[PDB]
Amino acid sequence: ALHRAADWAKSVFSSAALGDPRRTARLVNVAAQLAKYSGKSITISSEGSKAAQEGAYRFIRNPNVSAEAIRKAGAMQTVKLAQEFPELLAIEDTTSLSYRHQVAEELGKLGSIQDKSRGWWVHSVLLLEATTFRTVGLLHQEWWMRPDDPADADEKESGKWLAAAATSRLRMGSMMSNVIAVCDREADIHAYLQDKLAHNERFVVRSKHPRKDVESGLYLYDHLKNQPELGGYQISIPQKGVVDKRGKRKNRPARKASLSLRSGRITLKQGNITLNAVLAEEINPPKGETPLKWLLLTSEPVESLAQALRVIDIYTHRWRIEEFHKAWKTGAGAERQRMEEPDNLERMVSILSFVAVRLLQLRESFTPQSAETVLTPDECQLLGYLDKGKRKRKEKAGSLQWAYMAIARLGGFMDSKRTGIASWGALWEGWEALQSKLDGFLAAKDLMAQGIKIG
Amino acid sequence: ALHRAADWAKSVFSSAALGDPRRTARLVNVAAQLAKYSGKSITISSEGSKAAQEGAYRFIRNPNVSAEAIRKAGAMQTVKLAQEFPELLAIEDTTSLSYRHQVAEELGKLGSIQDKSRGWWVHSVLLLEATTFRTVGLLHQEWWMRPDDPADADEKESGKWLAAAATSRLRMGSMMSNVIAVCDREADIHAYLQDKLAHNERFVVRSKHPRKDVESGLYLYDHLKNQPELGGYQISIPQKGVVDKRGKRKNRPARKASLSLRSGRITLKQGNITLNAVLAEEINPPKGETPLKWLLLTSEPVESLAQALRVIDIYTHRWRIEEFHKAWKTGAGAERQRMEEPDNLERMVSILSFVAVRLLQLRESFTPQSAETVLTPDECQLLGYLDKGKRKRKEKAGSLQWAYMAIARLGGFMDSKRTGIASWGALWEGWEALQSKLDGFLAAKDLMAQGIKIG
DNA sequence: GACTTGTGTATAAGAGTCAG
DNA sequence: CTGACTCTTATACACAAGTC
DNA sequence: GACTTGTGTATAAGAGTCAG
DNA sequence: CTGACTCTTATACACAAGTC
Ligand SMILES: [Mg+2]
Ligand SMILES: [Mg+2]
Ligand SMILES: [Mn+2]
Ligand SMILES: [Mn+2]
Repeated sequence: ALHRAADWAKSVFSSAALGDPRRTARLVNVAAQLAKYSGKSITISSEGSKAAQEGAYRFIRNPNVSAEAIRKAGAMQTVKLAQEFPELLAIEDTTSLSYRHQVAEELGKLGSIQDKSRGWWVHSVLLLEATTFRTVGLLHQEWWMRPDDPADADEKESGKWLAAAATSRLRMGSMMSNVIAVCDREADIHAYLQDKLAHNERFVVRSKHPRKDVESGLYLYDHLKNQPELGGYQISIPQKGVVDKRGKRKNRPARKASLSLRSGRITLKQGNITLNAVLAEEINPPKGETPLKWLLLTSEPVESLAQALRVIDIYTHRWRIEEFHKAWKTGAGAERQRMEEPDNLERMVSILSFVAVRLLQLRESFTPQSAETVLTPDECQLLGYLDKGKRKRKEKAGSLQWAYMAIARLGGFMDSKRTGIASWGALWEGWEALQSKLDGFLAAKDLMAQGIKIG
Repeated sequence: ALHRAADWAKSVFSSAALGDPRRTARLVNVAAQLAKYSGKSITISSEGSKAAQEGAYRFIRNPNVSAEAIRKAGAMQTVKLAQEFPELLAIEDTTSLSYRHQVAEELGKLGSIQDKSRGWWVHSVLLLEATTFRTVGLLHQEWWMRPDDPADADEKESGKWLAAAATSRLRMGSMMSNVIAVCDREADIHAYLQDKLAHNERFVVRSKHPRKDVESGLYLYDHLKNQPELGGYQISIPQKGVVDKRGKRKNRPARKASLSLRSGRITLKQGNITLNAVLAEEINPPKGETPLKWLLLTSEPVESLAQALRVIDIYTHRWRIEEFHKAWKTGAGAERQRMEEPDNLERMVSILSFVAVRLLQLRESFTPQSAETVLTPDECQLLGYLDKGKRKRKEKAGSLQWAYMAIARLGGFMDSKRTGIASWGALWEGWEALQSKLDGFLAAKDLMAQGIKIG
């Protein structure tokens, strides 16, 4: 009702095994305040409390605080929630956290050896429920700093995927069985496939490298090309401006893409490992843009067309992780931090990752009931007042649908492409507004409740 | 009361000679909404009105709209206000407006010929009342695009200073007499001095180039060095982190600087032009940092120590223009714009310059009475509620002083250096907050005024 | 039980940014 | 160009709250 | 007076950003 | 890497409001 950020924070970080209750408690607080003011400074998040501000700073630079522990705590929570769903998607990818202030020096390599920007590489596992594909939470994160000299690396970077699974398993436990891992072409690694199968784990992986199907003695593509057409499907590709490494700008006009779909069993040369596969390829593609084509490898069934489309769907949700990445930087301000020591920075940013998720969830919580499912009478009331005269017939006077647009519109949303879809950032903006105005709504209340003249 | 941004905009742009009342009217509106949401997008400034949004866009890309005219309009206003003061300072400097999106191509050179960032050079005159040094307004702006090939320039860039004066004069008219021009070492131009004197205009200019004093046959410095010590003064130099062109970071610790002061009449070689001068030089400077030293040239009296300190003071206010520059970019979002054509962009940014000023004024309006001088009972009321328990004894319960900190604190302000001074951006943030919450304060009012249950 | 550790409150300053 | 701040880190006191 | 021009409302899309 | 949007610019209708 009155205290979400706070509730949220407790939910997520209540189990932090910090080595002192005080810590865990601070954590929740910090988390809370940060969340409340997603994207803003510790300072601003402190609402003027010096005590808070000092608490927060102290926390992140607290040498007894383990970021791992922090991350683990929030993850645990993910597991917990996961308990409620029968099929889960475990998205997995790597991103970077880049800094160029003094501390960057103490950080890892990201580009060239003389590159001023440095920091961490973080491989994450983001969980979704496979039914409506909503975001459940972070399940894992492996942060690391890349040595300037590759010979200085103890383990190949490529073992992350494997590192991830193991942690997943450990963490999910018996629930692993309901988890499907989704990864981009970079995970096209034999050892990887192999390891998953070994464990009887499920997955969807995009194919990067040509491989042979022992059975047919052909390359996956070629073999799949020969399979019968299960059907196909179509996608709307949206307009956009594009840029290249050289900075050449061009228009990528919208279009409708038609894809052929085929699937089959295959056996890879190496472990002589058998698995299913799917191939979606665009038909009569436009001479300009590049042909859409996905070849995926999975544990999942691919026989009929429904099955194979399920597969396509699953993978299509991989992008959610890219949204998470951006939600953590641009959104939560991961890269906007300027802590002066690697550990302080890491501790801070680790908390920000949970905020990133939340931001994502926020919209989901407004996506397809009556508004008061979600909102409170006063907010609901205010919202209504604020939205006075902007509602469209389409939106039931007072539904959850209404709510979302209303908040979106408070957010600045104007449906420029008329898709009716608002970015998570717009929604966050609207929510923020709503809660800000509410303050005054409730201020007044309190006054006139204690019998006081407004004017 | 209820509509400042709007009032403000009318004040400033009501005379725009746009060639159609509709235009001027749009202008005011646009201005208004932008101001209301200083720093934010047209879109967000549109509060959901499509009509507004479209009005705004249309305006800035309106080929019948003259930016000059826009700028002139707002300036006129400055003149008007200037009427109320006996001594004015006319700050003058050049800045750049830098873009790197497609349009940049159609823009001017700013750095190297292969530099992706391009745009305009803008030389401005910013007026202040010389009594409390508050900001009055923009008096002039000369925008221009620098050719890749210098031989392609019709007029030296250096004639700006002269271009400025002429426009000032024209504009100030008979009031020029009460105007003192303040400029950095770059205006150390003979023709410049000469032109001012020719007109009997007053000024304060920092000396860049060594020159001879005919009378003494010595260099200004040397001659001044020989003058008797009028006294001196001291300045508190604040701590700060510093960076160089190479990116080497260092700490510039705080310190108290002691300056010797001397003044005198001189006559420059060239027009055999006589004028006064002042020399402030730091005594027993710290081996590290560089010695503070200013040699200034003026029309003003410099004989006694009071007179010369007045001079120092005047020049010390030159920095206000640097604040204005930043208020226009970072603040108002000048460089955040992404109009796709030079004129659209210029029209937009021209309006933003007035917003920049306002931002500056905002704090001034809270600087050293009772709060309700400035605020309204409801805001005043809300503010109070919001500030409940943060006020310090120092601040009278309910004064203008109180108001400023209260708003500053809403702004995120925490007095990290305990100077008690809040940036203009913090204050803007607090004001924005206040007005945002007010909305809800007043929402509720309206409800319960029409007899309606809040909850 | 003996020995740290966090809080809230104060005071101070190094580090970083965007403006020169 | 004689800046003007915010964000980050730090320390002390008197007590509170934790750990081993 | 005859001939443009802005508004508000609709529909469409190119341009730009940060994430790959 | 099979994106997901926002900011900017554009056009039409039916009228309103301006200019020469
Ligand atoms: Mg360090
Ligand atoms: Mg162009
Ligand atoms: Mn300057
Ligand atoms: Mn990625």
